[PDB]
Amino acid sequence: MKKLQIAVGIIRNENNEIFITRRAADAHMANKLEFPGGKIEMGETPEQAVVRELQEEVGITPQHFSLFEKLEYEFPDRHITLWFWLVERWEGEPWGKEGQPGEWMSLVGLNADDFPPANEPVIAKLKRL
Ligand SMILES: Nc1nc2c([nH]c(=O)n2[C@H]2C[C@H](O)[C@@H](COP(=O)(O)O)O2)c(=O)[nH]1
Ligand SMILES: [Mg+2]
Repeated sequence: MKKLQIAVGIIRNENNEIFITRRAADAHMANKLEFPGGKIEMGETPEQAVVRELQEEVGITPQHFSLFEKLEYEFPDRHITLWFWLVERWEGEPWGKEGQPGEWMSLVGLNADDFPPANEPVIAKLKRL
């Protein structure tokens, strides 16, 4: 009964663009362009898990809050929970502790190709805008 939760939040920049983590630099599998919000599982709740890890995945002080969407699926003998949170602003630069340097990119034109294909069902909704 192995289960693991993950909570993410696309940080909204000052130009209707959101900063995401593009596999940091490379480390193989560059098509895993993901966003901050990893490790909320630990022992928190869908509410404090992200809110708490947010500081750890943002570090800065951004007007960030609200959930855009949430995906709950369990792999063949695995339980992976992924919550997509919505962000409206962020002061300075996002650091927290995601571990994958990113840049301010327009979310309105996010690509399911650069990001992980295993998380398309979620993007399939926003991707179509
Ligand atoms: N957004 C997103 N999260 C994912 C994908 N695949 C995947 O294992 N995760 C999550 C679930 C796990 O709890 C966790 C494993 O790596 P971390 O320890 O770096 O968070 O990340 C994915 O394709 N998209
Ligand atoms: Mg974390």
